[PDB]
Amino acid sequence: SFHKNCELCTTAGGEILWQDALCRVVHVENQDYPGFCRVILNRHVKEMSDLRPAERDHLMLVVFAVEEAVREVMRPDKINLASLGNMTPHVHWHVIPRFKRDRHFPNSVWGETKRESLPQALDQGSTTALKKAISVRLD
Amino acid sequence: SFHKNCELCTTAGGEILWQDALCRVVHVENQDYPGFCRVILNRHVKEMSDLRPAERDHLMLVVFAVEEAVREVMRPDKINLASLGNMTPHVHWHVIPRFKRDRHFPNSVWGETKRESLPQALDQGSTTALKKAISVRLD
Ligand SMILES: [Cl-]
Ligand SMILES: [Cl-]
Ligand SMILES: [Zn+2]
Ligand SMILES: [Zn+2]
Repeated sequence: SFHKNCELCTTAGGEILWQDALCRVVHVENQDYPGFCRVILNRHVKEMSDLRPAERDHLMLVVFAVEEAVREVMRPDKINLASLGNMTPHVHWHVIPRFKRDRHFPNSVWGETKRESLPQALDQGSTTALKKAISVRLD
Repeated sequence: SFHKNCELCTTAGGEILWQDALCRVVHVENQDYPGFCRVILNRHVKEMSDLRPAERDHLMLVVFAVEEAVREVMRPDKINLASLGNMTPHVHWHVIPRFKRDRHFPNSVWGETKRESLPQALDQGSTTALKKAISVRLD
């Protein structure tokens, strides 16, 4: 339910862009990846296959709506999606806009750094646009 | 449709465990990660959101079946799920069984190694057990 020592039970995880009963979407303020968002399950569950099929589905619909919003607002070269949870075993999806000359490309963002990069952190305008784009698709 | 220079248009990608029209499930032979499976879309498509919602849904069903089968056969500490495609932009999902004693834990498998880990490659019984577990769920 709620583990008092799990950061995703105890913290928002970033600026909340959208939420419902099942989950929340946040902009993670990552200096190397503006527009990096996470879909975080509200309750503490370890694996996607711990969820009932209907919950799995609802969660994945939010993830794909967030992919679409990030594509539209950020216009990235590639989208990466991942649910890892090795350090924090509480279901959460990274939705990451990648660019050919970003810090790590074509490595994953968890891999070796490839180049210097200096992407402009999101402005209120972009953050707003992300919120609108997610809302359009989910509300 | 078919990109002649794309590894996932021109190779099985591993030993095939299950397939239908839309996709195939393979066991990736990775000496550090027995039970690493991949769900590869059969045609060339760059992003998940480039798929029709009926196709996204079905692919994700296959992914979640493979997750459940890997958990049953491998009894991992954690599952990692990921669609990256930075090096090969053809939709495919990594379904990775992780263990506390694996090479990278709690890093992602793309990160720095933390320990020695020389695991036993899967026997015919385990690979066959994966095929059966996947098939029972999808057929
Ligand atoms: Cl993670
Ligand atoms: Cl990849
Ligand atoms: Zn938690
Ligand atoms: Zn291809």
